[PDB]
Amino acid sequence: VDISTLPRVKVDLVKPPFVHAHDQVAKTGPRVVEFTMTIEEKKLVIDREGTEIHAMTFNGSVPGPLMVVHENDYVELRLINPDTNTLLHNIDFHAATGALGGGALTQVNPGEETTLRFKATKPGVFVYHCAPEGMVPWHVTSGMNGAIMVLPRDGLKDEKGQPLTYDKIYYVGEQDFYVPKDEAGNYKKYETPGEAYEDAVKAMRTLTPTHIVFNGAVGALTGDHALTAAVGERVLVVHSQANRDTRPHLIGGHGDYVWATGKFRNPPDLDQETWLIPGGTAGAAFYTFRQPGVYAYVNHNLIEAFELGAAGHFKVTGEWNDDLMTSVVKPASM
Amino acid sequence: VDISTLPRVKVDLVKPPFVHAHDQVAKTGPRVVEFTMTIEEKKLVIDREGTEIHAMTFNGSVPGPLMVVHENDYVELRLINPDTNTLLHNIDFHAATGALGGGALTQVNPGEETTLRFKATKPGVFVYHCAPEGMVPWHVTSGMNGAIMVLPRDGLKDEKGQPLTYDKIYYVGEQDFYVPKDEAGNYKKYETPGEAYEDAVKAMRTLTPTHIVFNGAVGALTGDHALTAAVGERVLVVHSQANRDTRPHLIGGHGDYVWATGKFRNPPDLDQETWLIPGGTAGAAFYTFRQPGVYAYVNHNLIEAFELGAAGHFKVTGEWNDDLMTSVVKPASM
Amino acid sequence: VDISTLPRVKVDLVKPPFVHAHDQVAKTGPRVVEFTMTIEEKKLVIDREGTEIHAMTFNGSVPGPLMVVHENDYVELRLINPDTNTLLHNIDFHAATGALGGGALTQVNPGEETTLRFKATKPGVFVYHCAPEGMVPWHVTSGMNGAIMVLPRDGLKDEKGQPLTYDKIYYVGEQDFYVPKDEAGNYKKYETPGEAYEDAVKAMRTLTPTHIVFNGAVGALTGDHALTAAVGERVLVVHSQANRDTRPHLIGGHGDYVWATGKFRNPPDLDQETWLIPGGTAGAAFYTFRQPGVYAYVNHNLIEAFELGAAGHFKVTGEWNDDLMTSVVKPASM
Ligand SMILES: [Cu+2]
Ligand SMILES: [Cu+2]
Ligand SMILES: [Cu+2]
Ligand SMILES: [Cu+2]
Ligand SMILES: [Cu+2]
Ligand SMILES: [Cu+2]
Repeated sequence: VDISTLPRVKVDLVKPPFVHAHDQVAKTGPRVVEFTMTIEEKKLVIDREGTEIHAMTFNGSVPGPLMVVHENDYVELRLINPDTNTLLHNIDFHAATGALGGGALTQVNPGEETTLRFKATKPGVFVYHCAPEGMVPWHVTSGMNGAIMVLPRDGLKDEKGQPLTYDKIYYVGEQDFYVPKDEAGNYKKYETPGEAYEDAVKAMRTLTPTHIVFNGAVGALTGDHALTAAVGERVLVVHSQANRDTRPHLIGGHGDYVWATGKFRNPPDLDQETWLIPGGTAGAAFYTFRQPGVYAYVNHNLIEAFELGAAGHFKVTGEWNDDLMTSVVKPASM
Repeated sequence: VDISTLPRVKVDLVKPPFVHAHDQVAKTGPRVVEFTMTIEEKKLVIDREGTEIHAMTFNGSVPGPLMVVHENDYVELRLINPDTNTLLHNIDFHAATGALGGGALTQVNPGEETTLRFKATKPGVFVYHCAPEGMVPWHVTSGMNGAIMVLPRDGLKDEKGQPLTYDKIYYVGEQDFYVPKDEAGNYKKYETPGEAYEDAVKAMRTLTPTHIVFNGAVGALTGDHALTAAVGERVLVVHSQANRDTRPHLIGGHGDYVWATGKFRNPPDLDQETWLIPGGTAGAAFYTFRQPGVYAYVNHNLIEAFELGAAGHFKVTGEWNDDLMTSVVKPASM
Repeated sequence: VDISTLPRVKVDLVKPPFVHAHDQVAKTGPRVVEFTMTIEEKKLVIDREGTEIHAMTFNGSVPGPLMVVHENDYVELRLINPDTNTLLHNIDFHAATGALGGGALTQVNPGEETTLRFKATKPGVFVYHCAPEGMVPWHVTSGMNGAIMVLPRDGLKDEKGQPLTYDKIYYVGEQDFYVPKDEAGNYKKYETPGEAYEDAVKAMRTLTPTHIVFNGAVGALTGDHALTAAVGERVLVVHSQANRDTRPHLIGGHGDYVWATGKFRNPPDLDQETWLIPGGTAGAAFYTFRQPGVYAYVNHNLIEAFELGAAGHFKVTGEWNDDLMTSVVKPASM
């Protein structure tokens, strides 16, 4: 059909791990969904030690925000590169078909903008990331990636084809950083993004991240920023990793229904303890909480989680179920 | 129902790779299954060179023993930390719901014990491991992990929903160790577990294991301890990795039915050469032997297998099938 | 039945990424398919810098050629080790049952040959590789691996059991190399394969490839050797990795139907952005091109792709579809 005849809806994006307001089941016919993202290069402190990198962001955050549309909507993205930035950027949507995901059509120097439209023909959660020719892993591993969820028009379904409706959704972007080191192993600092390049490449080529974080920093999803839920609530956790494999796990829970590689035409895997999200992929896990208290949500390479940063928390409110679990004899000396 | 009205059965655990006696199809209604594990910190020699680490074990073995119950049984574990040990330990069951898998309820100092009960609500093979707050990867990568199998009450089923019955079951626990090195690359020794900590963390943070072994040591599942079978026997191999991805493969065989991420409500993948078990997961492969002789069972990163230790053997007895394979012309010079 | 009564067909293999002529749906009954491979040890230049390794090849190429048969055909391979070579070699087919995949029956010194027959009882794409006892990862990571496709006799099927017919097929073999370094980090050279051994083992034991390439070298599948297709063509890309995990991704496309672990009795995963092929496995992705232009086909660890070599291109001819994607506002300063 003629795209100009479709409804347009403008979305203002929100900061991860929260997600902009949407409807699981499409209440309108196909639409052009308009999004705007402003690229921001900024200093970010990524650990408790104060280590500070030059981050390359969509909309100021690592990860970039979660976009949400329905299958066969059109995504229309205005991408702005303000003149306060120093580098060339673009955007590649794994949800899109053609022109390197959009990257070939969206190359913006500082002081430029562009508008891309694509049809979201396949349902699922998908990575998007910057990918400037010759510079691709540097931008992605500087934080310049996020995700897009393309919901089926009739919402999510279980392995039997019956509805799965979430009460809450969170987006966990997992970021591998490669902070270059001096000779004894200390992390380095730079005034601008551009004198860092060869040593960034050298650091990346070790294939050994120095930091692996959720929402841009060690401990970002803890304390006053812990994820929350109530006993009995159905929660969808979308998880992306644009460059490197991860293996999410909810400590004390499960993934009741998981699309590990993120594509909703496939039946979900049931009852997962842990699931492999390959680098370059978004996945999604659905869980109904059954117990209150603190949960850790981790990459279950536990070194990556508890030493390098890939760990967050849920604080869950509600009633304790002694049938599911109980201390029979509390720790004591006999 | 009232748990006190259920039958109780006590199980004495056996050493991996063997598995305690059980029934595939449940011959009773739901039960409380009582298990006892005694934590043992001990020196273990892990390679042919004589490299010796301070291992942290459940029941004296790396991995800890395989527990077997049925879906909707209750697992009641008495966990004992004798005063001959030096560290704080606990236990986290990926099969369980709530309180960090049990870890929040089972913190035992040396000289203490505790009893935990949980309902095994989801069928599958699952990791369990120690997880003391602040110290988690150190304990797991010191060997303090095992697995639990929660069988469906009506046993295993194929991709069509028909019964799959095994004749033999083995449990292969795969362990990544991170032995710290001096400056030239030699492995270090320690008198106690506790002066090793910072260098253990430094060694872990390389994300490069020094050793990756089955059943606690290089070559443990070979020679007089090779796994065995007969042509025509149906064998289930449960394989866990509590911290790091693996990719099991039976050299000269297949996984006829594989639950790579271990959860029996999902149909198995058929005819696998190799399967990815993500770190933090147990998986299970079912194979009917069709040829006699030696098989290697490996992590098919062949460096991890043949250089770092992740390789064992089967010795299979029976008749050779020349229809399946034959040497037409034996190696010779013409 | 009596094998001597079956038809025999001789196949002359072709160089990857091309595939020898075959039929998707079997036009004959089961056959003995005769293949001949000549081992060649040779110097190969693997990067733009001129780094040169002693490669160990089947039929002169890295990867070795793709063999194609149908389920329940017999593969009869004449393996020749000319006296111009220096090492012992053999072959292990993950498609085969017994004798370590054939490796136990095919050990050929220089100046020897052998003929192996096996029944291809399981449909799928499978790795084959050399595996001489005591030396296995050295040979595999020197390039001595390829793949075999065992088609169902009635061809490929979708998730609903309907036919999937490809117009073109390519075989992408992905190779992790571990070039040893001097003390500052320079790559080394050797006159013969055999003085390299301990340092090859040391380099492998880092688990950090120095190079990860498609078709044997950085940029091999680009320029005049880019893969090609037309808009509307159905393409099967078979991808193997004999030693190490990979995560293929078609930049600007998808895997419409993917057998990530390569076994055709399983329904394919639909609409994949990226898929995990575990080390020791072959996988296959089916895609119908919908847009023209350049695509990159990568391992989506983008460091592995764009820094270490795991990237190739498609050049696709045809009409552009502005409904699927369009630049609304080309990059400009306002
Ligand atoms: Cu960028
Ligand atoms: Cu990408
Ligand atoms: Cu412990
Ligand atoms: Cu865990
Ligand atoms: Cu060889
Ligand atoms: Cu193999």
